[PDB]
Amino acid sequence: SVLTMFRYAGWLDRLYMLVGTLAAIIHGVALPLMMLIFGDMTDSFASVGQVSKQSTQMSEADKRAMFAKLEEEMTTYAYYYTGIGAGVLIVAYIQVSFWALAAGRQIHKIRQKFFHAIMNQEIGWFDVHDVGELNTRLTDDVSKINEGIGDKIGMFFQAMATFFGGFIIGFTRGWKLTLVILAISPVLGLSAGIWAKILSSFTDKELHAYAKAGAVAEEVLAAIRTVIAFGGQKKELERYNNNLEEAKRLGIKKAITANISMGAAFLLIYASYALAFWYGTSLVISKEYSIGQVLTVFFSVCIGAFSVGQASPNIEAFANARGAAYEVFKIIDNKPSIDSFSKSGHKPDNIQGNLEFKNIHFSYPSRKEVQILKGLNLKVKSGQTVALVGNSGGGKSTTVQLMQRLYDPLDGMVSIDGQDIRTINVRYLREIIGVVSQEPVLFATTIAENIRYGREDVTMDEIEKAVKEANAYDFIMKLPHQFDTLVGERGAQLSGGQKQRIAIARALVRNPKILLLDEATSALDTESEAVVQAALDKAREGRTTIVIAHRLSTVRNADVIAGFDGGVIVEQGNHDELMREKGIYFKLVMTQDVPPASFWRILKLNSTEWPYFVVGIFAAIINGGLQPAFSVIFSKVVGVFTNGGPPETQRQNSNLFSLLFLILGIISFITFFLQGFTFGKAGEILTKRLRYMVFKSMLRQDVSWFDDPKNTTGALTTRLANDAAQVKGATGSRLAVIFQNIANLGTGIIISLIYGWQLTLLLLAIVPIIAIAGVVEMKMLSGQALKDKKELEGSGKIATEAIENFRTVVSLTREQKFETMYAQSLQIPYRNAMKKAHVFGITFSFTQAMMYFSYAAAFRFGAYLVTQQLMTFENVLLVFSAIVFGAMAVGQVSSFAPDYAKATVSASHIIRIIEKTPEIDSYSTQGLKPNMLEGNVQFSGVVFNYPTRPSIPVLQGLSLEVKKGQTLALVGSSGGGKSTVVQLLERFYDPMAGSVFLDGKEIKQLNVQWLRAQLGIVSQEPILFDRSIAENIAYGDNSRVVSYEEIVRAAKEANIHQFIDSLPDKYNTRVGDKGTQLSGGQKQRIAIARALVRQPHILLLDEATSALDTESEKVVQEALDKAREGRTVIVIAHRLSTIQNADLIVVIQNGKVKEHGTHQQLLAQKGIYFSMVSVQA
Ligand SMILES: CC(C)CCC[C@@H](C)[C@H]1CC[C@H]2[C@@H]3CC=C4C[C@@H](OC(=O)CCC(=O)O)CC[C@]4(C)[C@H]3CC[C@]12C
Ligand SMILES: CC(C)CCC[C@@H](C)[C@H]1CC[C@H]2[C@@H]3CC=C4C[C@@H](OC(=O)CCC(=O)O)CC[C@]4(C)[C@H]3CC[C@]12C
Ligand SMILES: CC(C)CCC[C@@H](C)[C@H]1CC[C@H]2[C@@H]3CC=C4C[C@@H](OC(=O)CCC(=O)O)CC[C@]4(C)[C@H]3CC[C@]12C
Ligand SMILES: CC(C)CCC[C@@H](C)[C@H]1CC[C@H]2[C@@H]3CC=C4C[C@@H](OC(=O)CCC(=O)O)CC[C@]4(C)[C@H]3CC[C@]12C
Ligand SMILES: CC(C)CCC[C@@H](C)[C@H]1CC[C@H]2[C@@H]3CC=C4C[C@@H](OC(=O)CCC(=O)O)CC[C@]4(C)[C@H]3CC[C@]12C
Ligand SMILES: *SC[C@@H]1NC(=O)c2csc(n2)[C@H](C)NC(=O)c2csc(n2)[C@H](C)NC(=O)c2csc1n2
Ligand SMILES: Nc1ncnc2c1ncn2[C@@H]1O[C@H](COP(=O)(O)OP(=O)(O)OP(=O)(O)O)[C@@H](O)[C@H]1O
Ligand SMILES: Nc1ncnc2c1ncn2[C@@H]1O[C@H](COP(=O)(O)OP(=O)(O)OP(=O)(O)O)[C@@H](O)[C@H]1O
Ligand SMILES: [Mg+2]
Ligand SMILES: [Mg+2]
Repeated sequence: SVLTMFRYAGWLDRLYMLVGTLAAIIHGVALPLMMLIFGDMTDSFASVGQVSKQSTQMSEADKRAMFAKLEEEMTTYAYYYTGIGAGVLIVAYIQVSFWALAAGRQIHKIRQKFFHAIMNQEIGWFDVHDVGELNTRLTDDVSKINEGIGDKIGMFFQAMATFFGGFIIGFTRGWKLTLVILAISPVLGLSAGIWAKILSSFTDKELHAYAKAGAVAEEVLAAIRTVIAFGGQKKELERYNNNLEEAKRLGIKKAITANISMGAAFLLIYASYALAFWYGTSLVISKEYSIGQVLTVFFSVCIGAFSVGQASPNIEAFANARGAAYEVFKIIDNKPSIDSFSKSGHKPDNIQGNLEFKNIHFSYPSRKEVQILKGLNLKVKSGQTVALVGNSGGGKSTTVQLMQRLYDPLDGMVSIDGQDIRTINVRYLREIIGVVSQEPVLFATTIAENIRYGREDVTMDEIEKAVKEANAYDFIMKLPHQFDTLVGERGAQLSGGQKQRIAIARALVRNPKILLLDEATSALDTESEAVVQAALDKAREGRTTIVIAHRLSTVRNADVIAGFDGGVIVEQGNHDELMREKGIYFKLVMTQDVPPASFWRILKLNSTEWPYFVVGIFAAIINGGLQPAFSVIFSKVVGVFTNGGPPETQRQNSNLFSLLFLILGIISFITFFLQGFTFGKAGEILTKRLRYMVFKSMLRQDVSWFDDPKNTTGALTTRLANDAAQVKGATGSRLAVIFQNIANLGTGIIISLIYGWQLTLLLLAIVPIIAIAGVVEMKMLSGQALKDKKELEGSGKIATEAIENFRTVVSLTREQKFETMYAQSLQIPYRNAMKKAHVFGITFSFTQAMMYFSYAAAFRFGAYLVTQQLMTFENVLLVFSAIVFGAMAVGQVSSFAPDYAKATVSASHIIRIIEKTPEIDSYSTQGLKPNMLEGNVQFSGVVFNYPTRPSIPVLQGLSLEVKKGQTLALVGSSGGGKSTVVQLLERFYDPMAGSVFLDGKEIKQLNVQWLRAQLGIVSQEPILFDRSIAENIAYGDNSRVVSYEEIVRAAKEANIHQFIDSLPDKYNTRVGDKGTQLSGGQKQRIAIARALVRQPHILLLDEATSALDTESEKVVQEALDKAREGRTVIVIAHRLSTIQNADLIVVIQNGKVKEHGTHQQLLAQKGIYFSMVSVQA
């Protein structure tokens, strides 16, 4: 329906809308009512009040009185203008404030419930829809709903009230003439309706394009590190630019439709005027009407017609809001099958850990032609440990996901204590299960707050106990702020092992009955793995654990071990029995602040399209000056009309004025369309350019910039969209009409001046008082613009953090907590909106009241002028019309002050991002680019401290050397700085002391893009894009077009080609967001292929085999050994099997080197390396 919105009105918002509509009706009819009650000079309101001479014999006494009686009438009308002005003050304040309050409350509820619809969806829903658009929706569509259900509805109702009041006055003075002119009401209405429907469709398409553009920006900014490492800034900007172009085209179409609607309305009105004079000239010839009769009905219908003509932007805003309310309410109305918010379902008192998987058949929703499990059967007894082993992609993580009811199996049963889990309450089932995922993800908050996400009502003592069990106490105590040290998005400001241990503690603070641990020790060293294993063993008896580990040391002591082959368990049993059977387990085990000109400079960025601007200015001047010139030309029109010579022939011969009104309608159509279309196209080009430049500037910035807690994905994505939209809100047709109004005021100045100069001083006085309300509102609103921008950045941060990490939120049952945080983040903008409602209501009220007071003052001063014979009554009526139009112009400019307020704050910020220069500039062409590279990498006394934690020494005089054909093995404990070396070699940061040399040349002198071009890195937690497999390997070289054969060769070297070939759609298969749609090993192998397709001279691996099986690791090692010569390789490994083949191994701890040499040399001495290899054995 059209009215899907206003669903969350409630009684208070209904009462606001009803009383505001009543106030709008009263305010609209109050001007018709004045002329209805008082009509003796309403006939005079037809200018050139015909006196029919009578001045030949004016007694100067008969003349005298006449002027005194006329003065008395003007004074009475001035008093009534003052009274109507006070009434207008009250009713206009009510009309604006009530509608704004209702819109604000409804928008607050809409945002809250749209957030409580994304959190309610299933994981399968998230695996099919592009959820990277959703935040843009929350930032944009709702805002466009806010712009179409507030003040605009009241304004439209006021215009309608003026329309009906004017037509009621005509009916009183001429039923037939009014009925014929009213014949354009249905055609005008249908025109408005069709244009509104087209506007709604175009708005829906444009918002879809903007949502797609926001999704690219969400993916790229969340993966800026991969984007910078592989130099994909140009490609990621082209991807953004494509959706920017689509949105610009749709917006240009929107501008065309809206302005042709405006022009068509004005053309219809002017054609109706010509029809009115036609039929009235008939009524006069046939003698059934007088001239006064046709003039009055005209003045009465004209005001309402022009009010409706001016009401078109309100209809456009309503159409845009209804177009924006499509996807939001579509997502809201969607009801999941697995409802985590449902209260139904059994919550058994005594959950004994009896887990059964019976004939489990499952296929993922995104890839539903692939069978992952084919009659999986597995029984886990209370207090027992099952260890799931097998090849990568077999379905172990799928089984873990099915245990926590992330999906429902197509066939089979998952049961606890013999009870089917689809009948258990979803939330209750999930709280009794604690899960550590294959690649743990933290949240952008403190360590303690991250732990509290496992269980909200947790004390500091139990947090300490859990982090001691997780072997996390030591490093948390070591860095300052203790538990209050905030980590980055997804835990990026911690080492991989630290993040994994934090996740372990977060799962442990739940005291779960079912502990799922999927590769929970992949980022840990031998000591941390051993101590965490012992801590878990000390608590096994009370709970049941399902553990999946590619490190076969942990599964040695498991009570039962189950092997996956072909989607089923082929061998289940203990270690000794499986070794006796010599099955797949045996095979696995053997193979071992605000400048005020900011808007001016943003518009100066729009200088290329100056011809559009000049055409729009000319059109705005034409229509704005024709608005008051209407009174003058009708004065001349009235002149001849009233003049009667021959009775019938010449009166009908005066059809030239119907032609004049037709020409005026054509000119109005052309000028309104031109002005609006040119300004809207200029605004579309400007907003697209601003988004392009801001996104390019963000991709230019350093890694340290992205590590700033204020610069989070959600914050950045909100900042970009919000600044572009806020600047756009003060440009386009909104700007165009402003120029028109200036022209109007200018014309009002000249028409008065050529007709009477005494009344011009009244305009010169009343402009300041009608603009003081605007400037004081511009002030009040300017500071809360900054405040609301800062709060909306945090709201977007919370929303994006919840969306990008929805699986973690669902596993932790933290959807309600994130909803509470989102609601809290909305409170300050909500209260600011509620107070802005009253501020805008008072501003509009004061403006209209001073307009009416200006009319009263005009009538009184004109009475003085007429009494002293200084000026005539025809002149005081023409100029009074000029004063009315000038007051309108000043009032509308003052109403533009809120739009410009947001624009200037946003401009001062768009200008700054754009002019910001990073220290390590990746766009700079400067820098020495060596013609040859020999692969000699040296670190000399490198000292580095991370910008977000500058007081913690990370590397202290680190020195190392690696040459071509040599393999450097970085080993050591978690947090020692192994990944920091790789990040420094990529020049993500610059060390304060020491140097990094490439072939004897210090790396800060080399070109940054050139230096990164010869680096091929596999990261510790590899990130892929939601793009094809082939597109992901090809990101390994963005400079050239990578061929299909090269991609296939890289995949074969990465031992991933067979999976891609077997999978339907092959290399065109989309992986999901950050490799969600592939197993950890498959994702890591695709990352390896991405790094290898580049054929780098320097290959940096950061635990590149953590998620790989023994066979896959062997294949990758053989592939690397085949190409061992011809490049230099630096490997970070927690597995001694890969390390023992390295040419040289260095043990780095606390940023220093302790032991270095070959495997035999390190083994000879009983040092750290010997201790590690002995504890492993
Ligand atoms: C052309 C544009 C510029 C103005 C359109 C004016 C009317 C067509 C609209 C404006 C406000 C609307 C009203 C705003 C709110 C409501 C409450 C709404 O209530 C619900 O939808 C309740 C649903 C629920 O409780 O679940 C019913 C329609 C109604 C009366 C709407 C009827 C149609 C109205 C008068
Ligand atoms: C009682 C006197 C004083 C005024 C009478 C006015 C009517 C003759 C006019 C006013 C508004 C007009 C309506 C305004 C808009 C539309 C929608 C229009 O269809 C569309 O453009 C879209 C249809 C849709 O979206 O469903 C069809 C004509 C209609 C009903 C119009 C029919 C004629 C109406 C009722
Ligand atoms: C007719 C003349 C005499 C003017 C009458 C003015 C009233 C109609 C105004 C003035 C103060 C207004 C109130 C000022 C502030 C608020 C709080 C506001 O609360 C919110 O929705 C935000 C806070 C929250 O709920 O978190 C709701 C509207 C309300 C009651 C306003 C309702 C309309 C009021 C009573
Ligand atoms: C909307 C407002 C703030 C803009 C400016 C308003 C003035 C231009 C209005 C406000 C009150 C008006 C005055 C109200 C009453 C009088 C007294 C009146 O005095 C006489 O008749 C004097 C006769 C004599 O002694 O000769 C002359 C007009 C005047 C000054 C009016 C002139 C126009 C005034 C100054
Ligand atoms: C920035 C703020 C302070 C502006 C406030 C404006 C109002 C205080 C002014 C604007 C127009 C004024 C009115 C303009 C003209 C008249 C007619 C005037 O008539 C006479 O003086 C009649 C004398 C006679 O003939 O006996 C009486 C004051 C009055 C109502 C004025 C009352 C004060 C008003 C409402
Ligand atoms: S009807 C031709 C012309 N009026 C307009 O163009 C017009 C657009 S919007 C509008 N008038 C609003 C609804 N009018 C007023 O606010 C208003 C208050 S007093 C007044 N207009 C005086 C009586 N108008 C004129 O003298 C006049 C002559 S032509 C004209 N308006
Ligand atoms: N969300 C998903 N959508 C579609 N397919 C998926 C999804 N998640 C996993 N898959 C696919 O299901 C299969 C099994 O994946 P799963 O994560 O269960 O394997 P695994 O045994 O845990 O692997 P690994 O040892 O690499 O961690 C793979 O082919 C994988 O690509
Ligand atoms: N972006 C960052 N901001 C601040 N501190 C960081 C950041 N990244 C890492 N650190 C810190 O720097 C230290 C070294 O981390 P690093 O990632 O280099 O270790 P590592 O040897 O690779 O660890 P692991 O074996 O756990 O992967 C740790 O104390 C870590 O918390
Ligand atoms: Mg897995
Ligand atoms: Mg690391």
